Amino acid sequence: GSSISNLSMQTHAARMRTFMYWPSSVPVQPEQLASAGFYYVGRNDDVKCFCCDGGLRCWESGDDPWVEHAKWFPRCEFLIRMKGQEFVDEIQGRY
Ligand SMILES: CCO[C@@H]1C[C@@H]2CN(C(=O)[C@@H](NC(=O)[C@H](C)NC)C3CCC(F)(F)CC3)[C@H](C(=O)N[C@@H]3CCOc4ccccc43)CN2C1
Ligand SMILES: [Zn+2]
Repeated sequence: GSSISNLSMQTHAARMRTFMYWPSSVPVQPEQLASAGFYYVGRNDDVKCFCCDGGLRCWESGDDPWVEHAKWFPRCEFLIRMKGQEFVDEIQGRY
């Protein structure tokens, strides 16, 4: 079937609902994370992408979830369709 890792998390609205217990101390906001395909897994500040199942943690002030998505998980289909291969190639070219 579908390549999507977590079908229940395919909508922005559903991803946002997972952030009810997101610690307010974390400098990155639920809106920025959910927009970039991430949902909260309920431990610390751990998030996973609904499409590629890539996990990120230890968010710091000034982190851009889209940039982090492209840095670590460049072949994610959701990332490529939302931001484009040109964006992914640019981020990848920094490393
Ligand atoms: C073999 C290839 O490994 C790459 C490295 C990259 C780092 N990363 C991360 O999440 C990194 N986070 C960041 O870069 C954050 C978003 N900005 C500072 C790590 C930065 C150093 C640290 F010590 F703080 C720990 C977080 C992710 C990560 O550590 N994810 C963990 C491990 C796998 O399981 C989960 C599950 C949920 C959430 C996170 C993770 C994915 N990693 C792949
Ligand atoms: Zn992804």
